[PDB]
Amino acid sequence: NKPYFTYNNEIIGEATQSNPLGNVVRTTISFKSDDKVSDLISTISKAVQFHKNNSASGENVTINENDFINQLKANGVTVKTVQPSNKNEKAYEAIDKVPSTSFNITLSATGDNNQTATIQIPMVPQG
Repeated sequence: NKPYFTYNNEIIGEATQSNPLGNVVRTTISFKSDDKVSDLISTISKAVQFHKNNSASGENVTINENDFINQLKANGVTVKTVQPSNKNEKAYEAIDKVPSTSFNITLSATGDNNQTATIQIPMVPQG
C-alpha cells in the first residue's frame, strides 16, 4: 500500500534488493548553459506526481530549489545568479557551466504513515 511517484503518468518502481536502480526514471532532462533553474524545475514538476498511498490521486511534487541547486553543484554544475541591470528587473539563477557526465537528481516525498518514496531523474548536460 506504499506511496509512489509517477513520471508522465507512468508508475515508477521502488529500489528493490534485486534491482537497486528500480526507482531510476526512464527519462532524461537536458540542461545547458543559461538555462533558468526555474525552467528545469518546472519541466520536472510538470512530469512528476506523488501519491501519498497506493490508491491516492496524484499531487504535485514541490521541489526545494536550494536542495535542487545543491544537487546540481555536487554533480559538477556551476550556477550563476544573473544580476538585474536595474531595480525594475529581478535576479534569477541559471546554469553557468555544465559537466561532461550525466548524473541523477533524487526526489523524495513522505506519504501516509511516514512512508517515504524516492525516485532518481537522470540529468543530461548539453555542452
